[PDB]
Amino acid sequence: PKPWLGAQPATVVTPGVNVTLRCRAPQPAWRFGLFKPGEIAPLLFRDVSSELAEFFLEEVTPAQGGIYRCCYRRPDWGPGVWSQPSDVLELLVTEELPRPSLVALPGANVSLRCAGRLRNMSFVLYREGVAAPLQYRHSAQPWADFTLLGARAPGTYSCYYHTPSAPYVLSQRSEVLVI
Repeated sequence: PKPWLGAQPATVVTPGVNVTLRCRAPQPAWRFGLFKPGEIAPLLFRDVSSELAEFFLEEVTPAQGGIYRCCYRRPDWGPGVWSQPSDVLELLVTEELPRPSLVALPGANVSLRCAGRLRNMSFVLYREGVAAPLQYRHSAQPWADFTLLGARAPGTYSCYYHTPSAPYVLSQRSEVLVI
């Protein structure tokens, strides 16, 4: 039975902060291991006698990012037997979130989509010549759709997105989309 692996405070963070990775097995275990892609031995492990093991990652750098899985092990199990792995948990430690893309949608009212590669983000649309955000939208899906009404449609637009709470991790600005 696979354990579960979760991150606090978040799964996307700025370098410097502290992260706790928590692996919960569905039954009591002896050893918990955190595994990265391409390495067969666990990167880190804890011998606890619990369903739960916690790995404190201090002042994180991009070395602490990447794909994580957790596996656990009971001592009465055969040599080299671990449990099924948890679903992956990928930790993104970065000062700049990947650039989103602003594209025109099919369709009077024009529709734009600002698409990034992360879920649960806040998206902000700008029109060149205007200093304050033209529009803004929080989305669960990794995109936001903004609508432009008639004679307002023409212009040069760009968007970006950021984490929905402080401290903020900001993406770079999309390339411009001319309408």
